[PDB]
Amino acid sequence: MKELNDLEKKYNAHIGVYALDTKSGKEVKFNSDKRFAYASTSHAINSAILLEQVPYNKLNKKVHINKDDIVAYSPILEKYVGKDITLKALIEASMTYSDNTANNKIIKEIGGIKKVKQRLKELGDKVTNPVRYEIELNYYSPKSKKDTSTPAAFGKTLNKLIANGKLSKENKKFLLDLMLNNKSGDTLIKDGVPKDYKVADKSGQAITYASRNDVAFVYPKGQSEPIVLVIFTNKDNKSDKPNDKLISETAKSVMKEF
Repeated sequence: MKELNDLEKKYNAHIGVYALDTKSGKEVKFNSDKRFAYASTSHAINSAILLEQVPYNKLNKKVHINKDDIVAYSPILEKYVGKDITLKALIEASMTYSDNTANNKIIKEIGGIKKVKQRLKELGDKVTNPVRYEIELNYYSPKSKKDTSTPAAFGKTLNKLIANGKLSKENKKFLLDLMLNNKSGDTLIKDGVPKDYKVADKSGQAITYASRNDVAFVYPKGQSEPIVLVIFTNKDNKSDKPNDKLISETAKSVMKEF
């Protein structure tokens, strides 16, 4: 982890890494028990929990969207005020466009923040701590645990929900294809891993402390089992700007371990 220490020194940043090859069980950890704001990488978790309870063939069920649901940065859902949207389109908006209104509506469908924390506990995750909806969950403070998790607890939860969970084959493919085709993560994990690798990711950026994250299921050439990879990073000052090359370079070093 001498390359990771050096990357912190090089980017003047803090890095939290958890990587699990689900084939061998091999793990690479660096500051894996340190808390970081997960930001919108949480959209992946909420989407998976809902998909555990709605069969693929029923993803056509619609939900009404009204003015009260709209929150900042909802490029798709702002067009749906007073209209109905299917659960499938909500999930696509939330993952592909990081639409915040879609994610909150998904949390509501699941039953609220309370029901999400319940399911995390059932999965054995007592670390991930959702308290707020979007976009307030992005107001991160080092002195608060609100909406934070550690790279290991978040990585183990993604593994249990998606890589080795109870989702059907269709739902799992559906979610993963959204993650594979998302362009917002191109400068992140996808930029650092080799060209033979498929990267299904969900990026995130909080409002404060240059909180820049990327979680992904990486598929090396020849392996069909994904390597779960969670990279959370932040800086020491509230208004610091993040450098994505930090995550691209982190993914590259970590991949050398597999």
